[PDB]
Amino acid sequence: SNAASMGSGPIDPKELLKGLDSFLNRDGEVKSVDGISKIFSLMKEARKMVSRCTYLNILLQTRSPEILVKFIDVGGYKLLNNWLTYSKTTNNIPLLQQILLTLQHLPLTVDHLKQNNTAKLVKQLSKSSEDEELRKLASVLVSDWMAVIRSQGS
Repeated sequence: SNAASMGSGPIDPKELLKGLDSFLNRDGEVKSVDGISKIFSLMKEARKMVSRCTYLNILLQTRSPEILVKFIDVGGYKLLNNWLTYSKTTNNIPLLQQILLTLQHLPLTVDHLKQNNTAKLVKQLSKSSEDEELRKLASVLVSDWMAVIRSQGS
């Protein structure tokens, strides 16, 4: 879509999150494909932990696959991968686990796993996450991804 600067005074991060409702359906999931483009651009700047957790949920409740592929296209996958290793340093159980659920929720391919080492990062979590649910979730994601990586290699 077209873009322009449209500079203005600062906007509340509450108001930025509130502005995402405009992209949802009555049923609660993102219905506009370009809406996710803006959701992702704001996710880059989601400095607050609660804000990140909220963004993860918005993607998770978005069962619609057309939205999820576009989230990956804009590089949302790359951002989830960044959030994963970033949250590992703070050992934030709910953030970490919810990030992993978002990875499993979107359609994945071996290329994304190898290029950003994501599979190697979650491997550490499968053994080092203190919370039993988190290490369980991470272990499922590892085993699932190993099936994909072993299906196409060289």
